[PDB]
Amino acid sequence: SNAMAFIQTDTFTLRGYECDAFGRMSIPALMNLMQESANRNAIDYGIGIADLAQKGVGWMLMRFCLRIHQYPRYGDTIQLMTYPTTVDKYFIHRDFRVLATDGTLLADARSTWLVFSMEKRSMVPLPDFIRQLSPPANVDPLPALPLKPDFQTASFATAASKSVQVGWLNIDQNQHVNNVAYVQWLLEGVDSEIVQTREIAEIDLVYRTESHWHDWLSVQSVTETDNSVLHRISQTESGKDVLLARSRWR
Amino acid sequence: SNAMAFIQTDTFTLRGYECDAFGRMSIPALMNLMQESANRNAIDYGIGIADLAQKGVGWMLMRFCLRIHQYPRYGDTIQLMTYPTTVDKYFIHRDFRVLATDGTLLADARSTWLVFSMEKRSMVPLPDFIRQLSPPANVDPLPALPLKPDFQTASFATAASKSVQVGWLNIDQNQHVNNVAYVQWLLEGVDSEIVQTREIAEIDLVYRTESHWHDWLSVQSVTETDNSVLHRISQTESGKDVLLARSRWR
Ligand SMILES: [Cl-]
Ligand SMILES: [Cl-]
Repeated sequence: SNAMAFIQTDTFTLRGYECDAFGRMSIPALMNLMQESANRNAIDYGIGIADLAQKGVGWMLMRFCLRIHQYPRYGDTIQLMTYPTTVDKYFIHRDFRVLATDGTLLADARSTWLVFSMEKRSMVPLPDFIRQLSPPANVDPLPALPLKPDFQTASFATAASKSVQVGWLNIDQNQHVNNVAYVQWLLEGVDSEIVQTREIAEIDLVYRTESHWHDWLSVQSVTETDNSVLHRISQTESGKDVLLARSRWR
Repeated sequence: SNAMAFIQTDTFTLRGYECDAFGRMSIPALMNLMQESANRNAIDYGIGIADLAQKGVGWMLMRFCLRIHQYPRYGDTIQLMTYPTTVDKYFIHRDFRVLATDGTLLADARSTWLVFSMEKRSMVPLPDFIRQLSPPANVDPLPALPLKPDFQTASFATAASKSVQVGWLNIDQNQHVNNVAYVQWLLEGVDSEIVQTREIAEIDLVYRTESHWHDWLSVQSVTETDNSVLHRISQTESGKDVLLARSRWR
């Protein structure tokens, strides 16, 4: 009755508002589309958000690393593909590839997801009905994504904090803060000089604590190298980390 | 070589992130799509943003009133149509209609646009090549949109101000603040109680001053009636108005 494995593949024509002040596809727009394609793929596998919710569990995004080889532009048509590559005790690993009409690999992403128990309020082994899934054959998996990158430990002790509040518009239809909201805050926090003169080549994301509607957060960053920046978003009150990241610029 | 008139018509399948915390299509997403369809229509007419820029003039959105008869939801397919209805000395009037697969009119919008001279830095009579355009025959124009609504004059003297800053993400690929950014700020400013218990039936927008990257703005609102709110966004420094609006809720 259902196929054994699924490669989600979607064609999107870029809208004007999906492009930044330079005419390049914005990273939040891309990531939002990636999350949509990943959701459609999960549904085909019977591991969609609703499938999990109805068994009392939910997905959490832990790691996400997006590499932009070449930015598409207004009215370009792009092909977004996504699928699981491997499934282990606690994690599913999901790849994304974005192709130009050209065939050029415009962008790729790797991601790591865990399952949270709604009873236990904590990570649990992936239930059997998720362990059992077959990733698709005949795709070439992107390189491994380190679970705990070294920048996780970096100090932001002297980095100035900028305050932001979780708004209504940042809440998705699953009643959670959209993980893209954090990337938007992080991007707004980047030095004007860098924004005006460089583009992101890669953004590597480590998600820690969940935030809620109305939470106050602090956004920080530190120059790491001539073309890389580290970023931290944390709860202003508790001081708990919500997002840690590295951006590489070119 | 080109047709005499154009009805822009596009079919969009709603993505998850285009829906709010209640699963209803968000107004910013709809308005962004409307602006995209209006841009594609203008290009067919030879009055697109670039067409004007290359003659040293530009469009400004003055009035926009969106009525949502029924909110579409995730994965619904909607049909967005737009066209000019009339052209007069200074203004073009543009209608939008949004249809469900059903045929239901989900939403409509009316809008009024003027032409700004880049030499004069002020509104000018529409150039001949815009005056001459033929709106499409065989469409039923929505009711007239008052140029200067009475709420324009309302006092916000005692309404508390909330401070917001124009960010990089609010700048469009035409290097202007996206007019949707103001609606997002206005929406974030609405009483939590209202957001949690009502939906917008109509939002009526009057655009005044242009803002720029990094401008500080103040967001205010006042209860007008049991199901209506007035909103004001202004430049915190100069105190000049940027947006005045009425929302009706149901
Ligand atoms: Cl590292
Ligand atoms: Cl009025």
